[PDB]
This record gives sequence, structure tokens and C-alpha cells, in this order.
Amino acid sequence: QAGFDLLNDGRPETLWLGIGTLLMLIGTFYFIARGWGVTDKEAREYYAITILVPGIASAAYLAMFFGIGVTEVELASGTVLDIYYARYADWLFTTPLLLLDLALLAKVDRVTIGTLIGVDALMIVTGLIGALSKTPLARYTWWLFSTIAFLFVLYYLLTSLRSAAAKRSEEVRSTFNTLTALVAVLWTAYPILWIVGTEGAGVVGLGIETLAFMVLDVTAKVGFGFVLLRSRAI
Amino acid sequence: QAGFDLLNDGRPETLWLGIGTLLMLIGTFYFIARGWGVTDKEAREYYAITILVPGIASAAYLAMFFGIGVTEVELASGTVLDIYYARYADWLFTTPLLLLDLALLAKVDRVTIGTLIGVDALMIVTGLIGALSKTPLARYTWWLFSTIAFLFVLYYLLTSLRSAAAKRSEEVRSTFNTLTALVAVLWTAYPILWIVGTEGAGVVGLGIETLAFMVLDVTAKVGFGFVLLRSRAI
Amino acid sequence: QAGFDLLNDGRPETLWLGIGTLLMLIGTFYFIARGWGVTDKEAREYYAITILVPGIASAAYLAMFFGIGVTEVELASGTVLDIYYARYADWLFTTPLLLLDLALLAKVDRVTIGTLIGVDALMIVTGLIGALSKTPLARYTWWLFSTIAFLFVLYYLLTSLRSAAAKRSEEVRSTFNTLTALVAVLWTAYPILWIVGTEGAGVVGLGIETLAFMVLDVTAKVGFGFVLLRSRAI
Ligand SMILES: CC(C)CCC[C@@H](C)CCC[C@@H](C)CCC[C@@H](C)CCOC[C@@H](CO)OCC[C@H](C)CCC[C@H](C)CCC[C@H](C)CCCC(C)C
Ligand SMILES: CC(C)CCC[C@@H](C)CCC[C@@H](C)CCC[C@@H](C)CCOC[C@@H](CO)OCC[C@H](C)CCC[C@H](C)CCC[C@H](C)CCCC(C)C
Ligand SMILES: CC(C)CCC[C@@H](C)CCC[C@@H](C)CCC[C@@H](C)CCOC[C@@H](CO)OCC[C@H](C)CCC[C@H](C)CCC[C@H](C)CCCC(C)C
Ligand SMILES: CC(C)=CCC/C(C)=C/CC/C(C)=C/CC/C=C(\C)CC/C=C(\C)CCC=C(C)C
Ligand SMILES: *C/C=C(C)/C=C/C=C(C)/C=C/C1=C(C)CCCC1(C)C
Ligand SMILES: *C/C=C(C)/C=C/C=C(C)/C=C/C1=C(C)CCCC1(C)C
Ligand SMILES: *C/C=C(C)/C=C/C=C(C)/C=C/C1=C(C)CCCC1(C)C
Repeated sequence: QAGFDLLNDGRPETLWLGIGTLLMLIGTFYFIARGWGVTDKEAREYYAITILVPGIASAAYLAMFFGIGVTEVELASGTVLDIYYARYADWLFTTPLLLLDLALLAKVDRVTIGTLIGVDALMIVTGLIGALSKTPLARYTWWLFSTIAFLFVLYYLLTSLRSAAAKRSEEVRSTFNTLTALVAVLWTAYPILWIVGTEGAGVVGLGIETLAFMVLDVTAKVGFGFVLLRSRAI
Repeated sequence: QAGFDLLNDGRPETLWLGIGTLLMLIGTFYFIARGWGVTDKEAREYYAITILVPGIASAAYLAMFFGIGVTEVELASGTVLDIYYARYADWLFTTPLLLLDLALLAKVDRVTIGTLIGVDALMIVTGLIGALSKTPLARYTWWLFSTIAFLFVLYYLLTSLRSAAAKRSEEVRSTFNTLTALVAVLWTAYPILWIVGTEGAGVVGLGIETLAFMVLDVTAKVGFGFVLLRSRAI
Repeated sequence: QAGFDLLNDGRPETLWLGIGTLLMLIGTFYFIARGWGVTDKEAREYYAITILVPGIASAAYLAMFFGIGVTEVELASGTVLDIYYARYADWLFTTPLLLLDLALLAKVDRVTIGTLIGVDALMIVTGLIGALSKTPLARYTWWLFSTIAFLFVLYYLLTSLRSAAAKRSEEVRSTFNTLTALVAVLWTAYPILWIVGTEGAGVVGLGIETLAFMVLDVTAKVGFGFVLLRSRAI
């Protein structure tokens, strides 16, 4: 595929995974550096949550790079897919943390937060099961199950969180609205890329798909974190 | 075994797993529908916890149905068991949530809740290790270890929780007592079914065992949830 | 290696793993017995956290003993390592609980606790990835990644926690300082033993390495717990 086989193991996508690891590590250390002498109780909570997002993603990217984070799945057809399963390990912790950032900005109640986290975790685990599934009936049923969970996530974000956020100051509202729009646009790309990529129809090859996830991830983690942590809205 | 090989993959138990998935999904969506316009802070907490119970079980059942949620374990004897390991993934999240429902009804302290959840999770993980174990000495030692944890769970329920629940109103007490009795009776069946079924002595075949877990699960999740969520006791 | 092949499966290290299991179980039950009639809210929290530490370790040790908790990893060189991966499952829950004990003694803020737990969990997961990795470049990169996380853990302990602990009474301070010194000394041994043992350079054989982890674990769990739970500092 598109890329460069950095480790001489026949995976040109490692170019994008190695770039991804580097960008996540630089983002992590930049947020740590920025957060270093912050005293405000509220601000340090946003820094703690947000540093761990690209920090966790750094490890997932590095595992994918080295190769332990990819597995072969032999489909009913006999097609062998290379499934980067470490992505789901990453998202299972980072997607709840990103939602937690939004929930803290909105100052929503604890039940809403628990609801969001639970439904989002369900989305990720069912997405992982789908990626590992051997039959096309099972793979697409899971994508559908996970996609429904995603829709509940978007729903609570654009109703419950947004209405809580409405009660805050204009500066908090501005930051919340920008980050919620970034989430609604960027996160929607994931189930689309999955279904057109190697996981699904195979119209996008692994190399391009890996580059595309790397861009979405870095924007969703380091971009989102930069916009959040630079904000007066803390 | 007893059932009907829905997917033509040689597993007659998929009849009961497919029925299980459907019943969990209907229960999930019925609780979501019932909870939709609920405003009371306390009530919505019970709805959030309880919807996720059959929701998580829906996914475990569907994984078992399709087949990814079963694995072959080759015993020291040479007997190959078909172990539905996805059950333990389900119970690890749903059993703590069901206990959390009871702890909220009783209004027990946070230390008691943490204790319950930790011991219950230990029960489930050691049950999973036992199900996957190759030697009869190991399988029965784990069943014993997990059974001891279960006894601590029952113990805290029937002492700490029940004494906290005694302080609430008759209507709260009535609901707590009914659900605690349902837990003490239904949950006790699980280690029994395990030890007489394919996991253990093999006196009950997989088909009947799968139907029996499906009945216990639906009653323990959708039954328990219906009794809880219909209650004034919120 | 050094030891005695208790289960006749060619693993002399099971002598130390069986001793480890017994010592963890006795520690668990001694803390349960000691904690049985304790009413003080604060004290029971320390008992709940601390009993679960050797309780969880009991299960990991027993899994290692029986053999399910060891796996073969075939390195790029062709060397087959026997990796006791169940240790990482243990540490992922027990290391956060031990830190939680220290954080409660110091009465540090909730952000600090979340930070500690997250970084410590990252340390353990990256240590597990390293232990399972096939190439020497990957194994040592992970040891380095995990070691950096460990350094953040030590850092927050010896700055944030210690400065919070300074505000408490002499008796609380004395207990906190003793346990923090035990953590700084004992936990530092783990990455050292890993890099000189089978996981790393192979200068220490598996038998001696298993005995060495058993001593460190029992001291770090039952020793630490005995010093904590005997203390007026609750
Ligand atoms: C590891 C856990 C303790 C953490 C929880 C992860 C969980 C949320 C995700 C489930 C993992 C699941 C997808 C694995 C299933 C893959 C399966 C098909 C088998 C392939 O595995 C092959 C073997 C080596 O030959 O590796 C076996 C590999 C191991 C199963 C684990 C390696 C997984 C990733 C490489 C980890 C990268 C993610 C981050 C490091 C997460 C750490 C964050 C921390 C703060 C919790
Ligand atoms: C998946 C995790 C991130 C979630 C935590 C699960 C954890 C509590 C339970 C441990 C799982 C463990 C029993 C797996 C061990 C099985 C092992 C013998 C190997 C067999 O696995 C084979 C490969 C495919 O060839 O699948 C490999 C399959 C994968 C290991 C995972 C699939 C597990 C189940 C099919 C998942 C169904 C349960 C629900 C979807 C849980 C989601 C709830 C959510 C809110 C967390
Ligand atoms: C089990 C989970 C629900 C709990 C979370 C554990 C998690 C934090 C750690 C990740 C586990 C990961 C290291 C496993 C990767 C090993 C992999 C290379 C494959 C080898 O596995 C082989 C199969 C059997 O043939 O066993 C497959 C074995 C299974 C994957 C699981 C067995 C793991 C250990 C033997 C468990 C011992 C630890 C304690 C029992 C933990 C319980 C504490 C509780 C309160 C949560
Ligand atoms: C390859 C092999 C066959 C499979 C690997 C096994 C994997 C799947 C095991 C991973 C299991 C892991 C995901 C367990 C989940 C753990 C998640 C948590 C412990 C989060 C819970 C944290 C709560 C306890 C915090 C509560 C917060 C309070 C303060 C309100
Ligand atoms: C840092 C990573 C982020 C923000 C990842 C977001 C990922 C998702 C929203 C994944 C969604 C998926 C579905 C809706 C269906 C199945 C495929 C999944 C996991 C990709
Ligand atoms: C929805 C599922 C429920 C309520 C499941 C409950 C399961 C248990 C109480 C399992 C108990 C077990 C033991 C006590 C010993 C080993 C076998 C286990 C897991 C089945
Ligand atoms: C009860 C167990 C305890 C207190 C275990 C502590 C383990 C560690 C501090 C492990 C540290 C490691 C590194 C710093 C690098 C990689 C090897 C690890 C896991 C051993």
C-alpha cells in the first residue's frame, strides 16, 4: 500500500503509524509542558484528562507501529484481513476521556456522564467485535450495533450537554460549541472510513486508511486538546 | 444438542442464543422507552444503570450467537469443551451494575459499594479462569475460589445492604427485599449450572445448559429491571 | 531452574508460585479477620482497598501456579521465552489500589489521584506489551516507555502526595513516610529485575526471578498492608 515499509516487515503503512506515534508523543509532552505550573483546580482537571488522551494514543500507535497491535483475521471467504485491533484498546479509554472533557465544560450531571461513558464504551467494544468477525453478516451487524450506540452518544451531546452548556458564560459556551462541532464532524468520519476501508468494503486500501485514521486521530486528540487547553473557558 | 442450528455451523444452541439476544434487545429498548421523559434525578440514575444491563447482555448474546463468543478448550483428558467465554465479559460489567442498583435502593455507604463491586468482579474473573482451565484440579479449584467470593457477595447483601435498607420507607424496603430475594435465588443457580453443565461434570448437555442460562439471564436482567423500574421505590 | 516442579509439568518455579499463592491467601484472610468488626468509616476504607490487594494477587499467583498465567513468546531470534503475563493483570488493579492507600493517607485531591492511577495503569499496560514483544528493539523501547511512566508516578508521590501528607498529624506523616519509602525502594526493583531477568537480558534465570518477584510482591502487598493496617494513622 501507500507509505514506506519502515521496519522491513512488509507494511508500508508503518510510515503513517510512525508519524502518528511521533505526533501523539509531541502533543502529550506539549500539554504536559503547558500544564506544568497550573494551579487552578478546574484547569488542572482538564489538563490531567487531556494529557492522557494523546498519551494513551501514543502507546497504541507505537504498538501498531512495531506490529504487536495488528492481527490477521481470516474471513469466511478466505480473505485474510490485517486488523489494527490496538485502535479499539486506545478508543475505549480515550473516547470516554474526550467526552468527560465536554461534560466538564458543560457542567452536566453525573448520571449524564455515566450514561455517555457507558454507551460510548459499548460503541467501541462492539466495533472491535465487528472488526474481528469472520462472516460478512456478523461484521455488518456489529457496525450497525456500534453505529446505533454512536447515535445515542451524538444525541446526548447535542441535547443534554448542549442544554447544560447554555447555562454557562459566553466564553465557556464558545469553547464547548467549537469542540462539540469538531466531535460531531470528526467522529462521524470513523464509522464511514471503517465501512469503506479494509474492515468493510475494501474500497480504500490499508495504506490510505492508516494515513486517514492518523489525521483524524491527531486532529481529534491533539487538535481538540490544543483548542481546549488554550481556552479561557477553564 | 437441544435446539436448532440456526447458522448451519453445527451449533443447535444458537436457537437459545438468538432468542436470548432478541429478549435482551426488547428489554433494553422497553426500558429506554419507559425512561425517556423521566426527570427525577434519582429515577434517571436507576434507569441509566438498568438499561445498560440488558444492553451489555445484548452484545454478549449476539457475539455468542454469531460464534466469536465461544472458544474451544482442550482438557488434559483430550476432551474438547466449547466454552462460551463471552458470558464472563457480560457478567463482569452487568453483575456490578445490578449490585449498584441494590446499593442505591439501600442507600449504603460508598465503601460497601466499592467492596461489593470488587469482590463480585473477582468472582467473575476467577470463574472465567476456571472455565478456560485445562486440568480438573484447576477447574474445580477456581470454581471453589469464585464460589467463596460469591459467598462474600451474598453476605454483604444480606447483612450490610439489608440493614441499610431497613432505614428506608416500607415501599423502598418492599422493593429492595423482593429484588434481593430474586438475586439470592437466581444467582445461586449459576455456580450450580456451571458445575453440573459442560464446564463441570457434563451431566447437563450444552443445549439445555444454554437454554437454562438464557432463562436465568433474562429473569435476572429484564425481570429484575422490570420489577425495579416499575416501582414507586424510586 | 531453581525450585521444585510441583505439578510435574517441567516448571521448577511453581515451588515459588505455590508459596506466593499461600502467602497472599494468608495475608488476605489475616486482613479480613483483623478488619472484621472495624466501624470507623475511614479505617474500613483502608481495610477494603488493602484486602483486595493480596486477594487479587492470590488469584494471579494461583493462575501462574496452575499454568494458565504463563504464555510462550517466540522472539525474532528464535528464543522461546516463558512470560508470566498474569503478573500484569494483577498489577493493573493492585498498583492503583496501593497508590490509593497512599493518596488517602496524604488526603490529596481527586485530580492527583486520577493522575496517579492513569499514569500507573499506563506503566503496567506498556510493561505487558514489552513482555510480549517479539523484537529486542520493541521490548526495550517499551521498558523505556513504562519506566518513564514509573518516573512520573514516583514524582507525584514524592512531590504532590508528600506535600499534602505534610499537613497531617505526626502519626499520619510517620506512616505515610514509611510506606512511601517502602514503595520508592521496592517498586524500583521491578523494572530492574525485568531488564536483568528472562524478560530482558536473561542474566537471572526464571527460577530465581520468580522467587525474587514473590519476595517483592509479598513485601509490597502483605508487608505494606500490615504496616498500614496496624497503624494509628487511620
Ligand atoms: C491490555 C489491557 C490490560 C488494556 C485494556 C485493553 C482493552 C480495552 C482492549 C481489548 C484488547 C483486545 C482488542 C485484544 C484482542 C486481540 C486478539 C484478536 C488477539 C491478538 O493478540 C495477539 C497477542 C500477541 O501474539 O497480543 C495480545 C495483546 C494484549 C491483549 C494487549 C495489548 C493491547 C494493545 C496493544 C494496547 C495499547 C493500548 C494502550 C497501551 C492502553 C493503555 C491505557 C491505560 C491507561 C489503561
Ligand atoms: C473486549 C474488552 C475491551 C471488554 C472487556 C472484556 C473483559 C471484561 C472480559 C475478558 C475477555 C476474555 C474472556 C477473552 C478471553 C478469550 C480467549 C480464550 C481467546 C478467544 O478469543 C478469540 C478471538 C478471535 O479469534 O477473539 C478475541 C475477542 C476479544 C478478547 C473481545 C471480545 C469479548 C466479548 C465477545 C465481548 C462481549 C461483551 C460486551 C460487548 C461488553 C461490552 C460492555 C462495555 C460497556 C464495556
Ligand atoms: C481477565 C480480565 C477480565 C481481567 C482484566 C485483565 C487485564 C487487566 C490484563 C490483560 C490480560 C492480558 C495480559 C492477556 C494477554 C495474554 C495473551 C498473550 C494470550 C495468552 O492467553 C491464553 C489463554 C488460554 O489458552 O488465556 C486467556 C486468559 C484471559 C485473557 C484472562 C486471564 C488473566 C489472568 C490469569 C487473571 C489473573 C488476575 C486476577 C484474577 C484479576 C482479577 C481482579 C478483579 C477484581 C478485576
Ligand atoms: C488476547 C486475549 C485473549 C484477550 C485480552 C483480554 C482483555 C480483553 C482484558 C481487558 C479487560 C479490561 C478492559 C477490564 C476493564 C477495566 C475497566 C475499568 C477497571 C474501569 C473502571 C474504573 C472504575 C472503578 C472507576 C469508577 C470511578 C468512581 C470514582 C466514580
Ligand atoms: C481518538 C479517537 C477517536 C475520537 C475515535 C473515535 C471513534 C469512533 C467514534 C468509532 C466509531 C465506530 C462506529 C460508529 C461503528 C463501528 C466502527 C467504529 C468503532 C469505528
Ligand atoms: C446477568 C447475569 C448474572 C446475574 C450472572 C450471575 C453469575 C454468577 C453469580 C456466577 C457465579 C459463578 C460462581 C459462583 C462460581 C464459578 C462459576 C461462576 C461464574 C458461574
Ligand atoms: C504488587 C505489585 C507491585 C507493587 C508491582 C510493581 C510493579 C512495577 C512498579 C513495574 C514496573 C515496570 C517498569 C517500570 C518497566 C517495565 C517492567 C515493569 C512492569 C516491570
